[PDB]
Amino acid sequence: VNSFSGYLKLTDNVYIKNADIVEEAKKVKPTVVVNAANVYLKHGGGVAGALNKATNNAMQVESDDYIATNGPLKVGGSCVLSGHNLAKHCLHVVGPNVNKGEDIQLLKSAYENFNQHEVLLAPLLSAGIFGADPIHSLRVCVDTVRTNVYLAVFDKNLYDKLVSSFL
Ligand SMILES: CC(C)(O)[C@@H]1[C@H]2CCCC[C@H]2CN1c1ncnc2[nH]ccc12
Repeated sequence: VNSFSGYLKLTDNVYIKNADIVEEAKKVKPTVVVNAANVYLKHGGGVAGALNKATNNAMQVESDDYIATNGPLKVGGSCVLSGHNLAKHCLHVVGPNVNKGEDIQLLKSAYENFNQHEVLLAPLLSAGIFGADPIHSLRVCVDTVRTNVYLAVFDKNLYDKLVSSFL
């Protein structure tokens, strides 16, 4: 039993809700919140900018030190950093950006990072400003993640389309 509330069950391990991941995180304080990051951990907009803003820029300050020490992430890769006031940990995951010419097959590699965590609150990777089809992202998520994932879909119209089209 966990404290996630109001989710629709899609599969044995995947759940979905029309909600802002930032608001879900503030309320639940999950062990892991996933950020839809880029390789530079530059949290400008979308999920990343919204999470970072909610931490009063502490996520960005921590991230800049991470990059100065370790260099950029790989597309498809991840790192675990603090969740600040929103969660115990933030798993920063980089899905491919099709606007940058990055390979969509890397979306599966990105979701594989979720399997290192028993329970996660997450957005659909590569959706929104990353330019990929959110329906496809949900399919890859369901077919790749085996741990328990709670997906927050910020756009209500998109949520309804995802549920109604889900096979
Ligand atoms: C596709 C996805 C991941 O569901 C959505 C999608 C909704 C409309 C705009 C573009 C995307 C933003 N993203 C978010 N998801 C959850 N929480 C969020 N907080 C702020 C942004 C945000």
